[PDB]
Amino acid sequence: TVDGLATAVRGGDRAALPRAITLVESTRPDHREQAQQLLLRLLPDSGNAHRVGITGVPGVGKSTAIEALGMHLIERGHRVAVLAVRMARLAVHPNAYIRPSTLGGVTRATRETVVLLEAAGFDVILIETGQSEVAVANMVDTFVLLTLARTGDQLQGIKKGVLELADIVVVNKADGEHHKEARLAARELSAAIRLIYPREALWRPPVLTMSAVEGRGLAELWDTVERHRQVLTGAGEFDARRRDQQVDWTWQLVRDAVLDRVWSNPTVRKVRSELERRVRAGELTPALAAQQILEIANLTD
Amino acid sequence: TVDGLATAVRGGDRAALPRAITLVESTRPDHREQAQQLLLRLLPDSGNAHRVGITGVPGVGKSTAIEALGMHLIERGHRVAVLAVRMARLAVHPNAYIRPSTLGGVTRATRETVVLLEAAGFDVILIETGQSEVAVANMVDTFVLLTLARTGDQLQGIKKGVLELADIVVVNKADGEHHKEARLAARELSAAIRLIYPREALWRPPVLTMSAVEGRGLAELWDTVERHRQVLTGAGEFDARRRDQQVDWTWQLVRDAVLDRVWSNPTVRKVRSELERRVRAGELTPALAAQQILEIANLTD
Ligand SMILES: Nc1nc2c(ncn2[C@@H]2O[C@H](COP(=O)(O)OP(=O)(O)O)[C@@H](O)[C@H]2O)c(=O)[nH]1
Ligand SMILES: Nc1nc2c(ncn2[C@@H]2O[C@H](COP(=O)(O)OP(=O)(O)O)[C@@H](O)[C@H]2O)c(=O)[nH]1
Repeated sequence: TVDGLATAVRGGDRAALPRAITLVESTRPDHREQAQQLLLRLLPDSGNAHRVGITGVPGVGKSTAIEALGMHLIERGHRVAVLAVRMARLAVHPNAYIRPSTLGGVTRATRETVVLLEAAGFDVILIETGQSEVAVANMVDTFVLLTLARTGDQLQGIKKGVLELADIVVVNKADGEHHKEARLAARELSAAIRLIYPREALWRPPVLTMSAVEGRGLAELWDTVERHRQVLTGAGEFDARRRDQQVDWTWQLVRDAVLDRVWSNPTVRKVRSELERRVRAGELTPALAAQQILEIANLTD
Repeated sequence: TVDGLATAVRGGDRAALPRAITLVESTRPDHREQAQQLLLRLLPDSGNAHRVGITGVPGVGKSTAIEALGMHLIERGHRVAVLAVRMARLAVHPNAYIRPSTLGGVTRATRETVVLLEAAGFDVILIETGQSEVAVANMVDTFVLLTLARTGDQLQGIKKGVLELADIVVVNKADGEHHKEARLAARELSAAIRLIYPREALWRPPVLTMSAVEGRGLAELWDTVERHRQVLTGAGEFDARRRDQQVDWTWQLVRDAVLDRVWSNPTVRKVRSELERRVRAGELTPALAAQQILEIANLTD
């Protein structure tokens, strides 16, 4: 009934999707293996969606923007899924799907859930965010960064480096007392994006203003998301980026499988503090501690 | 004579350093092991130096700045080593040491060379730079980024993300027709550093101007390097950063040892293109290709 579970998802049965999602989220050894066979069957029905990541600090307005962008999209004929690596009026619609979420684990489960959703007819996948930003950037076509409409304080609370992940930057809460400040805060971020992408010819991250609580700027945000994709498609980079993500994910799964044998080893985990204390104190070289970790892992595996 | 090779390096014998460096750079299995024992003996004589990384695009002026900074330091009583991951007038001095350089390999060899040099009495280590910037940032106390004194073009050619590695940013070639442009180019970079470190309280990367060919700005660069260190020491972060680098390096060596069994496997390497082509075409899931890579590695090891 895995062959059966695949025709039901592809045919649009909507009690079968939660179950296939449950199967994909399971890690019991018997489940991963059928989860794999299902994905394999549904994979050629995937890929026909725009995957958008969305990040920014708690309270920047992420879930308010997603709810509104979700409504905007549904009213335009899309079927929208929201995943997390809050929004009630979205969740009511028969054309929306909202599901709540170890980074390797949740990445795997999210990634595999996307294949299911795309096979199931969803054409827009919104994925909301520790090292979780990179993980989501690596599984989406357009990575969106929401920031604060405060001149000199846009990236408050943002891990450094995250700005370079963004295909689009959005100065949110451009309302109330900060209509004019929003514009200046945006122009400040543009200036910086211009220094970080000084001779980019294909896509330099545009910076938008938004008021996700007043529903202002979501349409323009989406117009920009579509534009990102027409630009990348016209240069052959859109499929090229996806194929490169799937190859990097493959090598990452290989990396995780082979390193978890070590990291996950109980003996390695008891002895870890002491070998580290010794390294930090220069009582032991890192090559020698590394060897000891390996010998020990190898004795108890 | 490994116990002998350690008292000769620590005592300041200067034909013994090249030889210990040669021993540390060797990967023949019999050599790594004595290299380790030597490092272990010299490790308590290391740590008494300021390690500075230096990066920027080819032609930005790196090796001209290093030669001049080197002379500045030697005339002030330091013993200076330069490593690379060009400068002849430096290389003549009995208080300078210049040595030319697989990323894991060259990182290991550089890192181990630093211990030797510090044991040998060198108190300033300059390390000049693919993913080589992160590697050097992870092995130094102060990471310096040289950029161009061109308004709107400072980071031309720089991999994105590298700006967030810098403890210090230096607008170089602030001479000739660009004295005033240099000042503005610097103020542009300050504005961006201010957006990326909007509420930093301990150390916000200062941005300096320099003319490394006219010997202008090197002294101020070094004053800033020393200041970086007094600031970090006053907060207990200077040793804390070093100890965290040695622990991360340990886990990296463990990661490299365990993954090279796979990556380095000849059979894995023949079959790689085809498994990738299959992943990129959606003929195969990444979890299933990952498994096939592992089974195959495991059959031929
Ligand atoms: N003034 C203003 N408040 C907003 C805006 N968007 C969200 N908020 C408020 O900020 C708080 C957090 O918003 P939320 O969507 O939950 O942010 P999240 O943590 O990123 O999901 C809520 O009280 C929202 O009403 C906006 O555009 N303007
Ligand atoms: N005008 C000017 N030229 C410089 C400066 N520093 C280096 N150069 C020139 O730029 C070229 C490359 O300098 P170099 O030190 O080799 O750069 P590197 O590739 O980063 O090592 C040489 O012709 C230098 O003379 C400077 O401050 N001003």
